Amino acid sequence: DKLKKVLDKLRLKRKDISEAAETVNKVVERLLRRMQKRESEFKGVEQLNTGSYYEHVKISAPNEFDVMFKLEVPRIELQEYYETGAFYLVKFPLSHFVLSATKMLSKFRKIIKEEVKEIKDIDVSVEKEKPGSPAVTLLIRNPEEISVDIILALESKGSWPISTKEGLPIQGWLGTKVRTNLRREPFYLVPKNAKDGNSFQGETWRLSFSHTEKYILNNHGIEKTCCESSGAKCCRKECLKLMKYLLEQLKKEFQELDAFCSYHVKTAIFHMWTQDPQDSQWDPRNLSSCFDKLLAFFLECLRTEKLDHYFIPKFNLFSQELIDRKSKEFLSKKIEYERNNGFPIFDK
Amino acid sequence: DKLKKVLDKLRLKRKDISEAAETVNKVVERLLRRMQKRESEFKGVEQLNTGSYYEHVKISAPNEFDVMFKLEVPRIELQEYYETGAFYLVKFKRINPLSHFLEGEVLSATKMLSKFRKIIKEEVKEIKDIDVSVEKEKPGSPAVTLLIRNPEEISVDIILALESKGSWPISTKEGLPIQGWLGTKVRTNLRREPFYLVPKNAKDGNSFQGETWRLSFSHTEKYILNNHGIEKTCCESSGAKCCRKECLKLMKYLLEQLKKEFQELDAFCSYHVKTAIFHMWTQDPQDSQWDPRNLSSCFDKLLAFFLECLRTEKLDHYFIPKFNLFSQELIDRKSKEFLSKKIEYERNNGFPIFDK
DNA sequence: ATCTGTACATGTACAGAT
DNA sequence: ATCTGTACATGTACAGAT
DNA sequence: ATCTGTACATGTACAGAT
DNA sequence: ATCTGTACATGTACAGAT
Ligand SMILES: Nc1ncnc2c1ncn2[C@H]1C[C@H](O)[C@@H](COP(=O)(O)OP(=O)(O)OP(=O)(O)O)O1
Ligand SMILES: Nc1ncnc2c1ncn2[C@H]1C[C@H](O)[C@@H](COP(=O)(O)OP(=O)(O)OP(=O)(O)O)O1
Ligand SMILES: [Mg+2]
Ligand SMILES: [Mg+2]
Ligand SMILES: [Zn+2]
Ligand SMILES: [Zn+2]
Repeated sequence: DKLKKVLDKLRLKRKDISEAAETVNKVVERLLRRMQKRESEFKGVEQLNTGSYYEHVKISAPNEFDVMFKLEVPRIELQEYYETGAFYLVKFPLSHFVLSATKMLSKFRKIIKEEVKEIKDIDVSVEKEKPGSPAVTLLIRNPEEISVDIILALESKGSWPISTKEGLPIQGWLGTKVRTNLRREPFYLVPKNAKDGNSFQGETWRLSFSHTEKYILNNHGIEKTCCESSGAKCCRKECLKLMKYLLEQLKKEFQELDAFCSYHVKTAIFHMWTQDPQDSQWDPRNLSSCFDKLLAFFLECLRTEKLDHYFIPKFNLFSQELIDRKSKEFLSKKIEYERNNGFPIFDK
Repeated sequence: DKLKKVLDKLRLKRKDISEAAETVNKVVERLLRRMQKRESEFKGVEQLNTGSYYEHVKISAPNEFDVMFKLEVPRIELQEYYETGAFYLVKFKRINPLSHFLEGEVLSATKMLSKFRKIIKEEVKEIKDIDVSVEKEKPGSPAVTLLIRNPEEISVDIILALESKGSWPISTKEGLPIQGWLGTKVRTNLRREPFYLVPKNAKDGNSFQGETWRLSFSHTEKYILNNHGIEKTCCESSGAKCCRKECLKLMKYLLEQLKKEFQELDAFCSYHVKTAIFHMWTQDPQDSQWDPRNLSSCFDKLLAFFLECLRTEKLDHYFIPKFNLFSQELIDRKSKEFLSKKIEYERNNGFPIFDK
């Protein structure tokens, strides 16, 4: 009854979805046109929508949209940066860019920013660039505030990089056929736009599997009929929404939680879904246990400082390198706290 | 245990699989290549392997292969033949290498199949590598059948097909009722795939005899047989084994053995058993109603279901609901009651026909 | 010199074999 | 329980053509 | 090569029935 | 309270035409 009532609150309204979509769609379609019918280095860029709005796990409002502009590049040689798993250098139109991530992002951003100056019917500007974000972010204003991330991506049609050989461990959940077919899809690369000063900073790209993640979110049962009109509904997505909301609310309240992001929750629940594959373990009537064993799984990840990338097993999103220890026990007490008092933060 | 051992007899041997595939593939590759040559009307034809050997339900010996030579035919218009659901006239809206088979707008099936057949015959003459002849044409069959004598005997049905990429013909709207078993996304995807038309090729002196085509969904049946569980891991190396294909194999064998002894059964064919089990799989969607430890019971309910279809004279095509393969129009009641008796007799007496 | 239908190259599920 | 031939889907190369 | 048209998935919203 | 059935809305895949 409690968690159900929070999910009613988190539910997007049909009207809000329509108003945001037609304005987001107007901007994106025009932006896509410039990079094409104009003689840019990005002629051939194709649009692939990603993230929580398109996975139907957006909460609260339709105010954040993520779009990948992906560009096929033939026979690129990858070269893994210092064994990290997820970061690579790229080698062999694009001549003006070893292919520089920053050099290519800047021209892309230049093109976007120019075309936004020519938009006269929508209140839209280009947010100032952020370190560590490969996106060019639009800030739109219907009366309400909407944010669009335009992510630049390379598309390689080759065998996936060796670092993912043990990745995507869906074999007992979605199976070997699904896994083999998914690994036949392209894979993508996006700028590592960190501004730390470390060595190969400006030429490093990151592996992206947002297209695989979207398929999983929408094909998430061991039974083919899970959540379909002739199957049984499960509560896998509601748990992800609840865990996203609890992290959102904690991040509003505490600046110490700044190094956490919803992707950490997304990754943790891919692992849960793999360890509890049966749809009956995500039955709607057990929403509380499910949310709770998700909380405990997430605290075990904090306590051991271990949360491996679902596709890149050796890449630990929870290493000392990315999140100082103390940041983690801060989140652990805060989370054990909400847990052991019936989630007060959910009433605000 | 009794049925486990039948399956052991029925299992194909890798050695045989090997010697038979090496030959069969040689011939088919050579026939396909000749269809791309010169000013061939069939240039562009593409190969699709179908049937029980590629579904992995071929029993006893790998001695019968089925292959589809399908030709994409755009800008195509269908006239259902007399409300039968399965049979169609094919018309074109433009005036094409197929023109030599047109009869003002209407695409002649027997003319096309005849030209196809003459080419296979001519290319088989040039094969001096293996003992292989073209079997005398069989009425009702769209196939061109090769008999290969690699010591052992081997049949290959080369089926000629039109490939259309449009949405499926409305007589299938209510077909393929897999929503509760493989689900709606699977169904939507399957129905985006092409559909196929093969020559009906009967010689019954009925109107439009030589211009009637028949819907075929062999490619969809291939997908279903190799993706047959409600659970995605069914029969996979990290999932649980089921006995769905093992029931099919036992049913096919019972029919095969009886058909081998009793001429009364000429009207029957493995497609009848294959259809019945598609319905049984829809009736019982859960993989747990096909546990391997339940083989004798699973096989038994499939037999009961088949007897009911026989007795009530109703076995609806899985894809075309209004097309009844057990109508009086296609099989005498005496044919059906005869098979009913033999099935009931096998069932209530230890399946003595398995030991033959 | 560049283009492209044909076919080799690669990876793996399925299932027989040891 | 692992090793292994066939089938099949998709990436890529290049002799022969433009 | 680009774009429209079609089909049905995923949602939200709400009355009527359990 | 929840389940079921209809209406309403967007997202996405791809056939066919221009
Ligand atoms: N593949 C990734 N690797 C690292 N960080 C990521 C990745 N994907 C997303 N993030 C981070 C970026 C942002 O800080 C945060 C949310 O970004 P976003 O792309 O909008 O995700 P999302 O759409 O799945 O969830 P949300 O509901 O928060 O919008 O997650
Ligand atoms: N769609 C169909 N409609 C009518 N009869 C069919 C159909 N498909 C096959 N048949 C008939 C043709 C043969 O007489 C019999 C088996 O044909 P075939 O294509 O070899 O089937 P199969 O490969 O699935 O089974 P088998 O193991 O007996 O070869 O069924
Ligand atoms: Mg989002
Ligand atoms: Mg066969
Ligand atoms: Zn579900
Ligand atoms: Zn199975």
